[PDB]
Amino acid sequence: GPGFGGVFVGSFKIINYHLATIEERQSAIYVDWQSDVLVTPIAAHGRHQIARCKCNTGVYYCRHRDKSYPVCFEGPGIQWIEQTEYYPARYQTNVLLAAGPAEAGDCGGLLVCPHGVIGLLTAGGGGIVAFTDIRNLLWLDT
Ligand SMILES: [Zn+2]
Repeated sequence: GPGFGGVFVGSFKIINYHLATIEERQSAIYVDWQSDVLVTPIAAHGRHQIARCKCNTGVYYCRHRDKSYPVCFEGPGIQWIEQTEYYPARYQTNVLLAAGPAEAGDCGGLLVCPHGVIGLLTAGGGGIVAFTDIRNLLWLDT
């Protein structure tokens, strides 16, 4: 709904690795540190659907500005070394790159297209924003 609390698909929740809790991590069915993503069970009926597409455009929510921004982004791929307070200087996987506002508190924002959710806002700054492509996790739908 609001578009920042991660993706809720079926009885499962998809969120960023650095924003997840230990309890969620201890029950997680899927974990990727490189992609900065977990898929963990939750006792709820998720209303989200993962996008089974190859869209190069989408719309993502910026929390600190409270607005939806459209953007054309680069396909998934390995990304440059960048350091955060949560992670060391490392190359992330399944990264979607675009231009737009992004702040420290905006991590977890949803990028979507007409097919569903494509990724979660991973990091950004200086007018460049990155997302974790979750199109590979569509097996969750079942
Ligand atoms: Zn699409």
